[PDB]
Amino acid sequence: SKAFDLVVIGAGSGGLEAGWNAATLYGKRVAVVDVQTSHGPPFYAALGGTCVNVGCVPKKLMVTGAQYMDHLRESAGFGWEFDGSSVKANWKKLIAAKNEAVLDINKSYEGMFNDTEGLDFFLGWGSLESKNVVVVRETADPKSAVKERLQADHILLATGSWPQMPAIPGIEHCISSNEAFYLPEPPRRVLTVGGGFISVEFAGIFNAYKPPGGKVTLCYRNNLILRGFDETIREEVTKQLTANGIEIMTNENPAKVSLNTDGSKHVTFESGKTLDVDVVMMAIGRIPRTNDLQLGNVGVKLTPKGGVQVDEFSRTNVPNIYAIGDITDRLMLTPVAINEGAALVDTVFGNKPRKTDHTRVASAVFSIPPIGTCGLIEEVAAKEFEKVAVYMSSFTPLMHNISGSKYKKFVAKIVTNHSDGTVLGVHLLGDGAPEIIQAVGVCLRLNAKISDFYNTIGVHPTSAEELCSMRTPSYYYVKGEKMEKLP
Amino acid sequence: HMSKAFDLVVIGAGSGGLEAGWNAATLYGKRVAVVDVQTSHGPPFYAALGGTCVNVGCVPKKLMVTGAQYMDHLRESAGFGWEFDGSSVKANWKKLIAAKNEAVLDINKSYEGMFNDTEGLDFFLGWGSLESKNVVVVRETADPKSAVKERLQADHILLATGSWPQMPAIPGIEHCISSNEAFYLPEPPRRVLTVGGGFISVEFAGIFNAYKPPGGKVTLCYRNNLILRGFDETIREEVTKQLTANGIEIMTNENPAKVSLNTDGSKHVTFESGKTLDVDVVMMAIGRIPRTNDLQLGNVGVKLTPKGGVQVDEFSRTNVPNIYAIGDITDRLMLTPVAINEGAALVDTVFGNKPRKTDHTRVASAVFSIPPIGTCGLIEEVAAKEFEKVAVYMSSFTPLMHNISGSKYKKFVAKIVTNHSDGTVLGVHLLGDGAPEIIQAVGVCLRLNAKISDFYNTIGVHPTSAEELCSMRTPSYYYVKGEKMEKLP
Ligand SMILES: Cc1cc2nc3c(=O)[nH]c(=O)nc-3n(C[C@H](O)[C@H](O)[C@H](O)COP(=O)(O)OP(=O)(O)OC[C@H]3O[C@@H](n4cnc5c(N)ncnc54)[C@H](O)[C@@H]3O)c2cc1C
Ligand SMILES: Cc1cc2nc3c(=O)[nH]c(=O)nc-3n(C[C@H](O)[C@H](O)[C@H](O)COP(=O)(O)OP(=O)(O)OC[C@H]3O[C@@H](n4cnc5c(N)ncnc54)[C@H](O)[C@@H]3O)c2cc1C
Ligand SMILES: CC(=O)N1CCC(C(N)=O)CC1
Ligand SMILES: [Br-]
Ligand SMILES: [Br-]
Ligand SMILES: [Br-]
Ligand SMILES: [Br-]
Repeated sequence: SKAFDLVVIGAGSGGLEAGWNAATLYGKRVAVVDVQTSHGPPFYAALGGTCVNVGCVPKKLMVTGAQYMDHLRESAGFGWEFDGSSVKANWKKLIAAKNEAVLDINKSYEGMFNDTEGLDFFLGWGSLESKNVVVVRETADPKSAVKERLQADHILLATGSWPQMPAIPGIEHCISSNEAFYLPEPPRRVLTVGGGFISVEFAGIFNAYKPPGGKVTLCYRNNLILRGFDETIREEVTKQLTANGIEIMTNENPAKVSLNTDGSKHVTFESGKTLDVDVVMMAIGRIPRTNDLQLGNVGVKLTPKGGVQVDEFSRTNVPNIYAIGDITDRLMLTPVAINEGAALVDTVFGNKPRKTDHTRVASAVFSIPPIGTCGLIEEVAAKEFEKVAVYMSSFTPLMHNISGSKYKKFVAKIVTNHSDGTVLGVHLLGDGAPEIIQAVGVCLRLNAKISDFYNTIGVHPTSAEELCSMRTPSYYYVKGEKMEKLP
Repeated sequence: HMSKAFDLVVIGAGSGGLEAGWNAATLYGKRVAVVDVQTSHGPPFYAALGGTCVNVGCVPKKLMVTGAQYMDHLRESAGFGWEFDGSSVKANWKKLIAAKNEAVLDINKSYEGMFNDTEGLDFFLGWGSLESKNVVVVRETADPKSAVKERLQADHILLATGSWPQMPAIPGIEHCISSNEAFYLPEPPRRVLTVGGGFISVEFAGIFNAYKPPGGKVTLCYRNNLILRGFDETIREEVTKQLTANGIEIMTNENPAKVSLNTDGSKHVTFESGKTLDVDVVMMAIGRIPRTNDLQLGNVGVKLTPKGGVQVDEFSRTNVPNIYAIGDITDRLMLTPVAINEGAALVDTVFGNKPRKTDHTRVASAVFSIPPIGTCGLIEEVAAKEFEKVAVYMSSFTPLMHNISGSKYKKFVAKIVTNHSDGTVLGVHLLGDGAPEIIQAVGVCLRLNAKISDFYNTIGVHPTSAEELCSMRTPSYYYVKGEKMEKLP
């Protein structure tokens, strides 16, 4: 048995920020628990968290790899010549390079623990034994052997989320993004199930690395993918994915999956349609990872959707027990989890309470081409404000008229409170959009108005200067109804 | 044949002149004439309708840098598993130039159609000069004795003729070219010397390096010790290293003394130091000077500054009440979006009853080197002269994807310079892929007087290079009454 100021269950984005800050900034004694020291099967996430091991970091490397399919083709318009029939995409090399980069990060976190006073790492499965006792066991089974018993003044729940799998016959013949990161071969025919960012991003990855004759299909149960993003951009990215050979099946949903004699999968949709693929990747959602924590031993309250309930300062209903990150089922983003962990420790162990601001958070989708966004979409703004203006610019950049990818329209939209010009949201689609949007997030913390953008001098030639060239609204929402002119 | 009369006559149909002319005609209903020497790009006069940026400037050079970037993309793709016949790769310069020419000509034609269509906005072809306070003469050539094509009466006259490459007076200067000719070379040079340490020399060095034929070599020379004066010093040193790492030879503290032709027709350059270099093309990019000579400004008494630009006040007014000047002719910041801003402000002031002056501080700009620069605001040595305590926040590292691509020399640099007394951000300086795109919204931030805490409180977008700007809370070092030091005393 060992005594600690803070015990953190989950060595992830938020948990590591909280633990490191508690130990090095405030001199506290910190223990952090995770189930695996490095990435991959059997538990996939590990020391460093989901983003490091099976999330943002490896997927961004794989999207970068997939972008070379476009670069090799597009180089021709600028005079580059080579033998196109010799091009091939080696998925094994990609996965090996990705594996080496993730493992390097795993090892560096190991050394961080070894090198930092008052910051200890424990391997195993943590759960709540009592209000001030965290127990670490060998497996997720609550009857497996006890490895440690950790007394704690404060307990932080930071176990993240896990892929949601629908209750359909044959769901056991499907995979999630966890397994996609380790496929021995690139699938020739693949169905990605879901309309959200993970399904869209992997669709682009598989599309570039598929062997000859391959086909990527994405299905989504409603009418338009990427719910929660700007509607113009949802339509345009649909169009540009299709232009690059991905088939988008909307208003369709798998009803069952069965095994074929050759090892492929036979998917039957609710509509009666069928599709044979080598791999079915379910990406319909991610759910808080609460079941192994034994929250019933202490009475930590969950919300109806399954997150741990928290106030604005990440406090549960049980004194001295806190939760941050994906387990609170709010914004599932790594920098938000980091921010929450830092605010929590500043509040508990420092002299100043701090709460995370969950509005105006910039984020991205690494689709091909990608999305960058910050703030409100226009239909959410129209329910909160009487007069909303939308400024819109959409065109194919000159370079893609030369590259031959004329379908690659760049979209830039600014949403304002028209009563005073305040910028409520900015939404971008096109090369560079995730990089352009970061400083827009800073603008929204300075109560920037549309005139502040238009009066700034542009950098030329860029896509970003479009944001400083919009003077006149394209249309409006008045009392919630869309219209081209004001009344 | 009768002279024609206008509210405003613009000499030069470029970045600033077209903005002023279009806004005067379409926003305020004024009658406008605009004069330029050529209706589409290229020899003999190079610039034309649309200006220097459209014809032999930002627009074509960015397309050519984009073309040059594919040399890096093709090599870097292997680390991510891409395989193809490397021996078959060829860079076809003629196809690049043909594609660029067709793009620029399309812009030329669209501007031509704007004038043919738009009420109160007329274009006149020829050389404009000042005859008197209210008369612009349009002649067939730059020679003031050449034939008169038109006389344009004007209540207000806007000088917007831009700038021109400067050529040093050395023996053999006739064997050298400028950036104007570089845009039209029939074949890519095997060996080329670019002379100058500024952005045009650096950018063209990158272009020639990608399209050079087998066994070629690009050399850049600069007369002082470190290229890219005026930019952040950490970035100046890193750009030098990363150009060198991509095979460009950088000769600093060197300057051509003379050029002669070898018997085979190549250029033999002798430097002041006595070093020699044999190249196929010498491109001079040592500076650009305002185009005032042909305007006959003596006829009306428009004052020039010692340096040679048209003298203007904050509202672009010359010493002659109804004559104005904007853009490169004022010999200040030579950027297309500054000329456009000045032209819009002038027209709002003169015809719009809403006075406004251009802010020449905190202007974001870029260098499309490979990899590129994005910057806005003060460099730290300048800030240290104006502020008692200056803080510098700095992040520099090779991004993970270039540890896989093999281009490990590609360190991304992000620096924020502050007034440490109150946290105000004085400048932001970036080197690396995406830097020109990242810096645009930084310019909006600085115009809103952002402090370092506004950057740090903003939640990052992950994974990006840009999020480094929102993760810096502790200064790397300081300047205290001008003195650099790791810690405050
Ligand atoms: C494919 C994919 C791509 C993504 N891309 C992005 C992106 O580009 N940008 C972005 O911002 N976000 C992205 N995310 C989301 C991001 O990964 C999460 O928001 C973030 O990792 C959550 O941080 P956290 O601290 O809540 O938990 P995590 O980082 O998930 O860490 C939780 C840790 O808890 C451990 N654990 C779980 N249960 C126990 C237990 N009982 N005992 C001990 N340890 C336990 C796990 O092994 C894991 O390491 C992506 C997610 C996925 C799945
Ligand atoms: C190689 C190069 C690259 C550049 N890259 C960039 C970049 O990336 N970004 C950026 O912001 N800036 C860039 N610039 C600078 C930009 O081109 C200028 O700042 C901008 O064009 C200046 O606009 P202006 O209105 O002053 O003049 P210009 O745009 O030069 O227009 C002046 C016009 O006047 C005409 N003219 C001249 N004399 C007469 C006369 N007597 N009668 C009639 N017409 C006349 C000319 O033909 C010309 O069309 C670059 C410049 C060069 C040379
Ligand atoms: C995945 C998704 O629906 N997103 C859109 C809304 C974003 C936000 N800041 O609320 C987060 C990303
Ligand atoms: Br779905
Ligand atoms: Br929908
Ligand atoms: Br060629
Ligand atoms: Br701060």
